[PDB]
Amino acid sequence: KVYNDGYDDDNYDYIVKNGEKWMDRYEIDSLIGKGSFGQVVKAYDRVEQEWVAIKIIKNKKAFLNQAQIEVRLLELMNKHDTEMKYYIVHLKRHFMFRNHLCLVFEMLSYNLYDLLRNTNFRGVSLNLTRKFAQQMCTALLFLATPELSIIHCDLKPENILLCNPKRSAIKIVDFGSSCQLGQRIYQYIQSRFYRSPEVLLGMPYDLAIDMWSLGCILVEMHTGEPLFSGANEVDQMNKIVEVLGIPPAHILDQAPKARKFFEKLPDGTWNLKKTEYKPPGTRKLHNILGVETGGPGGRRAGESGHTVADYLKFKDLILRMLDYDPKTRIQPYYALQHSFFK
Ligand SMILES: O=C(NCCN1CCOCC1)Nc1cccc(-c2ccc3nc(NC(=O)C4CC4)sc3n2)c1
Repeated sequence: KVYNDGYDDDNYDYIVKNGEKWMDRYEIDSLIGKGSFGQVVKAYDRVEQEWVAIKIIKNKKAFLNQAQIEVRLLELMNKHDTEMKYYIVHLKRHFMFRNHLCLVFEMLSYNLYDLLRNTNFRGVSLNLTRKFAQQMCTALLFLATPELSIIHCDLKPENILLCNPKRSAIKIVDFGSSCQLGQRIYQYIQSRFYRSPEVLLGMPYDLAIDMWSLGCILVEMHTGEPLFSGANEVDQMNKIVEVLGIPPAHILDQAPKARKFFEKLPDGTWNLKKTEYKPPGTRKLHNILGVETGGPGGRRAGESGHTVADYLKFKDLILRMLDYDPKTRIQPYYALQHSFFK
């Protein structure tokens, strides 16, 4: 009949009313997001005199504990990044309000998916793409700090926000899927389109999965459409194979889930199972990017910084991010020294 003395709905969510003031401090403006965790509101901090994004976690033990896991990782990252130059969203405070854990973040702007929607999924320039790429690579180098060793585990355009709607600076959000490098506990991880081959194949993984995800993201930012839009894992892996070919044999011989996608022939070589798809490696990135045809769909023909030479540098960096082998896949430090950023 009544939940949390009337403050909650039947689904454990705080009922957000515009104009409330929590603790004589946070003036609640409006709802700016929601999900299974709970809600996100726009609120004015009266003490600090600034807008904030406040994440109100559901009044439910399971979501409360997952939120505290993220708080620990956010506070751990704040100790290593005062001055805030490695592009991770700043958690500035948390408190309990009417049996809800409230996490106070800095107010950011639109996410990179919204931005893509605003271009009607036709992409943004190689110049803006490069700026995002550098910041994201720098951010991955900071996660790679030995004392952190944090896998985000869910990089995608909706989890990268602009700081200011009129600047190109970005921050990474949502460390709810994130963990520190350790023994393998989880196997169904990452959002399908940005899922890495080692995770699809059921194999050991590390911080390299985030670099795979970044490769996929950057091509999407420039094209507008996801690179590998699988409706299921078998479709996902087939779309990777269209572009990058059959994975190397030394990987597939290890893979527990290889037979979900492939068949080991009597001579010990691998090919696809029948489920449609272009032959292996015949949908070349070179043509998806439009290297010699004026970029994706010809729309960058004659734009500054979209020459063939510029496109081959972008292509080369991306193919290093989409290495099937996570041991030889490009790492943050050397991605930053790639010719694409000079
Ligand atoms: O909660 C998030 N995603 C929910 C889905 N996750 C999927 C996997 O893990 C479970 C949760 N992302 C997230 C996490 C922490 C902080 C924020 C955050 C920070 C600032 C911010 N600013 C926003 N919007 C604005 O300022 C204005 C409207 C443009 S949205 C927003 N979100 C987002």
